[PDB]
Amino acid sequence: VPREVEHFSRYSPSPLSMKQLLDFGERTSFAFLRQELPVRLANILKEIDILPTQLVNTSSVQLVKSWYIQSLMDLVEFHEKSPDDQKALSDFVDTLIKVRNRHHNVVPTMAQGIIEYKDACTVDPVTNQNLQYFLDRFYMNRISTRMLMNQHILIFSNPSHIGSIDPNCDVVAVVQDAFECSRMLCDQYYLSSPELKLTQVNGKFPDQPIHIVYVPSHLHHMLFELFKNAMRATVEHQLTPIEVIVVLGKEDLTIKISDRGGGVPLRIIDRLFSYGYGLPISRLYAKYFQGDLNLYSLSGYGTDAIIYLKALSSESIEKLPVFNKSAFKHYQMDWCI
Amino acid sequence: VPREVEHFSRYSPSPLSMKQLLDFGSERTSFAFLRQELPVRLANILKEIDILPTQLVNTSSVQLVKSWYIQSLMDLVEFHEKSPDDQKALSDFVDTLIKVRNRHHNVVPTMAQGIIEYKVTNQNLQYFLDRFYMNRISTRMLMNQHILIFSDSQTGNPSHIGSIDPNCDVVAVVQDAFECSRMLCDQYYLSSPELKLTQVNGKFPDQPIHIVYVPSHLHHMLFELFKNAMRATVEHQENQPSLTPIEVIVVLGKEDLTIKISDRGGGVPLRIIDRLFSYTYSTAPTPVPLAGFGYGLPISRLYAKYFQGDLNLYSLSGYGTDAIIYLKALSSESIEKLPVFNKSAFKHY
Ligand SMILES: Nc1ncnc2c1ncn2[C@@H]1O[C@H](COP(=O)(O)OP(=O)(O)O)[C@@H](O)[C@H]1O
Ligand SMILES: CNc1cccc2c1NC(=O)C2(C)C
Ligand SMILES: [Mg+2]
Repeated sequence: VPREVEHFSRYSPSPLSMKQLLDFGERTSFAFLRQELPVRLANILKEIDILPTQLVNTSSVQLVKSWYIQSLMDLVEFHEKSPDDQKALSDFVDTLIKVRNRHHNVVPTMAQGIIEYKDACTVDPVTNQNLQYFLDRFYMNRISTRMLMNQHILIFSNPSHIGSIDPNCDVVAVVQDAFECSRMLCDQYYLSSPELKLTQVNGKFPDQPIHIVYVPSHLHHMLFELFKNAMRATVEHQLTPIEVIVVLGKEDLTIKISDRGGGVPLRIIDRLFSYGYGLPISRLYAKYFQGDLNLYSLSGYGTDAIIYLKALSSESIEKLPVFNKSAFKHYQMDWCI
Repeated sequence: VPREVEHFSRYSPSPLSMKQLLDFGSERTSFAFLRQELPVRLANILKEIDILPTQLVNTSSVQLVKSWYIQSLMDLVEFHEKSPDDQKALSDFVDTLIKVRNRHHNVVPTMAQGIIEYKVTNQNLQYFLDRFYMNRISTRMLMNQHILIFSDSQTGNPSHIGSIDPNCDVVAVVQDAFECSRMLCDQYYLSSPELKLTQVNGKFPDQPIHIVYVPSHLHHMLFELFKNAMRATVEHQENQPSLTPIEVIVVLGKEDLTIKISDRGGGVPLRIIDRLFSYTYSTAPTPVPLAGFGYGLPISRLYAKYFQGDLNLYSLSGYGTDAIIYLKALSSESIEKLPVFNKSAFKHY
């Protein structure tokens, strides 16, 4: 329990809007990130310490802790530098690159610790819920720190993008690319893949191209995972084409992916988002900027996946976990069953 | 609270499966159960009625409902002394259930009238109304099962065991509920979307889709969802030369009977999706009725969840909406979802 971790964990993370992140396009981002990134690393670090001791003692969770601590300490060092020190700004970018490289394997490492703990230890129902609660928050936390760091790196280190954000993200283009990416893996494994039947409706601007401010990589990640499952279910169940509809409303950008891969019983639909990490992480990407990712399956026929994204950058605000009394109380935590 | 309410509220409701409710039609056994279970269920909800805000309980409407439930609780407790072999007690018990059923006939509109006086955002009121209406659904279910099996005059549908159709023709109920909504839609708009129905029997390919279910409950759910899909479709396409059909797919899987109702009625923002399932919430004004009362979605979801099913709405704002009903395909897993007044419920308030 280093002192810096305890200190910065007492701060609440500061969520940014997609709009703010566009404003990155160096002195201000530097002062903000040297404060905000330790805060977010410190908050999740403290939350790691309340996990079951046998999980925290796994080499994998110990690695994650050590990486996050080292990265926190690397960033806190810049609190002694001036935002006007142009070399400190340059060094700060190199440090974000180092931190990004150090965190490159966080997701599978953490996943390895969870699987090792679940496979080897008894997990009471409360603890199992807390693990899904923790992993949603841990992976959201990583998504957020990676977002903020890459935004600073990409801007101050694609030219048509502002950092990792596309101010006029061609949603349909991303859908088509993510489908093709999944289609390639599907052919490599199944030697055959369903085709894409894509419909687009722009309710906000009829007959006009659908564009929103969004992170295309995040959108690609969500769709890629949903397409992999739709294609794996379609081929194994059977090829019927995966039907996709992209809709832009006043407040929401909606993408619905539909297959006829036989579906799954409602009893098991929730297990899809238990930690098998692609779907839960995909949903985290959707919820990161106040979106959502829902699955509704028709057992015996097929499955619909619907992505909700905010159509306004001002409302696309980071959904960040905070290690405060409420979170700690959720861990401690009417109808007949 | 009378002593009987305090006493019987200490017991937890005993949920029954639809298979068990069918087995009642395979009399003293149902009498022995109901004379105890119905007071317990009335007593549980009577305790929660007191937790409501003073402005709502004191409404003549809620006080009436409370007075009805109390009297029905007392009517039923009168039978605790009788022997299940007393054939006259069994006959009188049927008469009492019919009296309680008739007394409770106007509970929902009375309770709704009470909410109108008290007046969507009240989380405790949503919590209570879910539990109150689920409680009523369950007590009406149990009483009607006994009445429709053992009464001399109330026989229900000859093909049902009580109110349960062991071979519920799901598609037929869909078509009937769609026509009922179409008739109402035509009255309000002089046009109605057509039905584009698809059925997939993954459990028994190409075979008719039947499950054990309460067709009246299924009809209510579909009727309410069709009323919403038709209204949204007509109004969203009112400047179009035609109406897109409402697409329905009925799927029978190993564990689930799934009904998806898809329209192109413009959808709704994700921001207000949760608000749609709130009582009274309606984009139409409150009537004195196709829409306006704001009970279609929440009550329909109660019916779906009453037997461990569910009802979800997934909307594409600017395009249309998917309403999906999940029902258990096996009667043994179709277990009552019942509220219980305990520390958890009290803490939730
Ligand atoms: N299929 C749908 N398409 C668009 N809006 C819907 C749909 N279903 C429900 N809604 C919205 O949810 C609200 C509540 O509906 P409901 O609970 O059935 O009661 P009511 O129909 O009286 O409003 C409606 O006012 C409507 O705006
Ligand atoms: C868009 N489709 C799907 C998206 C996610 C998960 C699934 C899908 N389809 C399936 O069968 C399973 C694997 C449940
Ligand atoms: Mg309605």
